Amino acid sequence: MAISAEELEKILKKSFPSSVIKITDLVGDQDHYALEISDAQFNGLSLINQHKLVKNALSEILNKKLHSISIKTISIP
Repeated sequence: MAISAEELEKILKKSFPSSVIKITDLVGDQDHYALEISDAQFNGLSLINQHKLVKNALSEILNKKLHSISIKTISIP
């Protein structure tokens, strides 16, 4: 609950450990965290699959609570 943004990556590591997780502030006012994942596993997937995967990687282990945030997809680091 309200866990640090630096821990948000620890969760994405469950399925994407090598992946590069980074958070960025867009408004710096409300609970709006800009997630940035980079790896060679999100190649070929769709904007829906990439956005869903990140949610599934935490929907199985339930590492972090269920919230809504921006999830940017990056390939070929």
